[PDB]
Amino acid sequence: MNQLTAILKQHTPMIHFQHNESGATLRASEVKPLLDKFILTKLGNGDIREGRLYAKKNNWLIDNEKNYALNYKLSISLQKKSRLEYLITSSTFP
RNA sequence: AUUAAGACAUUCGUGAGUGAUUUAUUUCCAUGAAGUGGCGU
Repeated sequence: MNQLTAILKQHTPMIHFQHNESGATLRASEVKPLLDKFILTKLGNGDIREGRLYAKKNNWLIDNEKNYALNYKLSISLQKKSRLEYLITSSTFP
């Protein structure tokens, strides 16, 4: 397999700084670095150094020398562009 | 007066004709617009 497709459900409203665009959704520049660390941690059974050695062994690293990055491409897109906008404050008001 | 005297190795003649500094090469790789509440006990 070359492509992985997943459908995400939202439980809490994300605080997004680029809400102006109608296609504003979860940013992959945030997901990918955390997912890379999560997978390397899981590959090494809770240790990121063993997990990097595992990824280094099976040629899964973009660079074998200095980064945790894994060689995959991540894209997050909206299917239906209808969204709910929330005002989140720490003060009650009518 | 003597196998002697006279006689430009010279005339004409394009280093010229054909020819792509071109072919191959991702300005790309890594990166959280995030962190924290405080006081009125």
